[PDB]
Amino acid sequence: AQDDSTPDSLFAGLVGEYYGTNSQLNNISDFRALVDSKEADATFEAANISYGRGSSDVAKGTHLQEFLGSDASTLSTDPGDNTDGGIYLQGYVYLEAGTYNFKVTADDGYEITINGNPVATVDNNQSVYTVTHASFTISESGYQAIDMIWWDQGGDYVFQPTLSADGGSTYFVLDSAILSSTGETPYT
Ligand SMILES: OC[C@H]1O[C@H](O)[C@H](O)[C@@H](O)[C@@H]1O
Ligand SMILES: [Ca+2]
Ligand SMILES: [Ca+2]
Ligand SMILES: [Ca+2]
Ligand SMILES: [Ca+2]
Ligand SMILES: [Ca+2]
Ligand SMILES: [Ca+2]
Ligand SMILES: [Ca+2]
Ligand SMILES: [Ca+2]
Repeated sequence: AQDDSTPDSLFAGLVGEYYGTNSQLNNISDFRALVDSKEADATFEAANISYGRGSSDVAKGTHLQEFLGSDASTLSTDPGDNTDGGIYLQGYVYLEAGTYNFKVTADDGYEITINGNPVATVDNNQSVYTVTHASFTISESGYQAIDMIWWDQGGDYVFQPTLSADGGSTYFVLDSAILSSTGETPYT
């Protein structure tokens, strides 16, 4: 819902913020502290949340643009170089009541929360790895609150958090089919 005096862009995606740093990101706490510490280095619309893979540091050169791919055209600016960096995504996802689980491929770590509760967590650095996470329930059909953080401490980078509604038999990428920046229905 609206919570201030600023109209918010309605689009079929999550609100994305990118933050870079020249300090080391070791874990979720480090990245959240970076987000806390300053304004985003860039904003974007996260409409197709399947990013990377690439090499030679996400925070260098045009690597962020390459990583974000189809979403990069919504960047507010081209950040300068940093050694480390990551993204913070927030908004809504349409889910019917039922049981779900994430399966996430990433380098480095990440955390996804739904309706305030963590549902997929890797609290450390790692080369590319895919985790099938534990199932969670959605009690009421509709737009659920969702946020994500992901970061790269350096080197390679990838982030693809897929979701299953059928007990792990099939998984889908979160994209414009079901994402909403504000919780209103997007017609874009
Ligand atoms: O230790 C974690 C690191 O392992 C390797 O260096 C990977 O290339 C790098 O992307 C990852 O961040
Ligand atoms: Ca607002
Ligand atoms: Ca901030
Ligand atoms: Ca750049
Ligand atoms: Ca891509
Ligand atoms: Ca685009
Ligand atoms: Ca680093
Ligand atoms: Ca990395
Ligand atoms: Ca399958």
